[PDB]
Amino acid sequence: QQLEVTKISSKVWIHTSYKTYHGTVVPSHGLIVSTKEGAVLIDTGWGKEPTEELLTWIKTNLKQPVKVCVPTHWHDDKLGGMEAVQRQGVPVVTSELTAILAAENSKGTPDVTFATDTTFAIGGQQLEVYFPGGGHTADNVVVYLPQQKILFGGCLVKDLQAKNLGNTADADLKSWPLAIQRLQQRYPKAKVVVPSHGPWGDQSLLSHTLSLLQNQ
Amino acid sequence: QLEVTKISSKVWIHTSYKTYHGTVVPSHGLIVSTKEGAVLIDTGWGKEPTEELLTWIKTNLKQPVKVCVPTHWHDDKLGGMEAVQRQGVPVVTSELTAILAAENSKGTPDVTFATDTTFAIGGQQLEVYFPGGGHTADNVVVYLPQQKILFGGCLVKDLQAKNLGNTADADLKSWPLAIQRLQQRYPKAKVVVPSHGPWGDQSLLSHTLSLLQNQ
Ligand code: NA
Ligand code: NA
Ligand SMILES: [Zn+2]
Ligand SMILES: [Zn+2]
Ligand SMILES: [Zn+2]
Ligand SMILES: [Zn+2]
Ligand SMILES: [Zn+2]
Ligand SMILES: [Zn+2]
Ligand SMILES: [Zn+2]
Ligand SMILES: [Zn+2]
Ligand SMILES: [Zn+2]
Ligand SMILES: [Zn+2]
Ligand SMILES: [Zn+2]
Ligand SMILES: [Zn+2]
Ligand SMILES: [Zn+2]
Ligand SMILES: [Zn+2]
Ligand SMILES: [Zn+2]
Ligand SMILES: [Zn+2]
Repeated sequence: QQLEVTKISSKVWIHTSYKTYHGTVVPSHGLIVSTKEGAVLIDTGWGKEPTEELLTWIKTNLKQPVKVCVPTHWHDDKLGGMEAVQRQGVPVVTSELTAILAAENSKGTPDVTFATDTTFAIGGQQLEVYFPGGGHTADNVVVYLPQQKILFGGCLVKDLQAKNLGNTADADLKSWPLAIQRLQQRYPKAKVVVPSHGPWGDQSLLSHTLSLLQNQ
Repeated sequence: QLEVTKISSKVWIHTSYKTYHGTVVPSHGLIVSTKEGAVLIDTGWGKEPTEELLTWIKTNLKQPVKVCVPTHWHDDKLGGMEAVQRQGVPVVTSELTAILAAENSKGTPDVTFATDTTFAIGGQQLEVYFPGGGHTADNVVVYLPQQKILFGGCLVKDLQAKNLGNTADADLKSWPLAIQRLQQRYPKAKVVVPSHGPWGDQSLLSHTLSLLQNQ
């Protein structure tokens, strides 16, 4: 039903892509971060058409170029707009294994890969990318803004109104619980936790995901 | 067309909708669940949204509403008082909100308070505080000190608000001072919930100030 963007901090937005699946509409959340030197994209739209809207939005309202885009794993909902991003000269950057799994599933090829947990800064804004272990996918990573204390958990974290874990096909049900606990131990002062497919909240989203993982 | 979303393990935001001046406007309140019942911050935006709200609480929280607390006298935060009261729920407000309610054909609250109050129900602590006139002369906020969640109602604007919105009953000269009182009473608030837009961090307070140096 399109693409929606909402502001949560003075320099942080959440972009939301929609797709109707069977019964009901499913959102997909990413982040936009504005810096003094360009915008950072955490996740593409849920495919090409949401991603073209997202780019058009960034150009109209932030009136700055996207310096980089960082998918959080290989699935279409977090990376299916990569081709759209790369066609505008924006570098897409992923973990090494996200690049591997994309190649094995005929997704595009990132422009750069990283094999290490990385902290970097653009335009006064610092970002951390971190691998807590397999959960939703073997390669899912999170992104932390330590200044705004905002943790983006992608499909690794579920929202407080999710009643189960959804699809478990590529899922790593055995590792997911320890990945959550890694997040709880590494970001003890996170203020906002952003899931992919529901509303965001406080650090209750980690304990709720842990709870879903002890009741299956 | 009521909607309820959870933001913390014991905190929901209830949202009614209306079109106002060609745009869709949400109105958010809180539901707080406690070991001894539910606390309601704001009613629905009128009778039908509030009975939806009441039914929601009974179906999913399956506990009675112990008290309801409107944050000022306008319909979006108080227009469902009768429906709450027909179910025996106590409505309690500041003394000045009761005066303005009587002055504008809203109902009569069951209890009024003239003091900033900290109280607890079922393990849950709540703070009600009057920072001064802003959106209306009587607006108060609600703070959950354990979750560090501040409900600012219509005193705070969301980060995509381009102006102050409804200013009819507003007190534009005091409003800046109330925002600064909030900034200094809740320096470590994690979430700030406005009435008529998405919630965020304490950026929402500095943003509301900005709308107030540039009107
Ligand atoms: Na990997
Ligand atoms: Na939310
Ligand atoms: Zn830059
Ligand atoms: Zn720029
Ligand atoms: Zn996925
Ligand atoms: Zn292309
Ligand atoms: Zn990079
Ligand atoms: Zn990386
Ligand atoms: Zn940061
Ligand atoms: Zn997903
Ligand atoms: Zn989710
Ligand atoms: Zn497995
Ligand atoms: Zn009002
Ligand atoms: Zn009114
Ligand atoms: Zn009071
Ligand atoms: Zn007034
Ligand atoms: Zn209002
Ligand atoms: Zn939030």
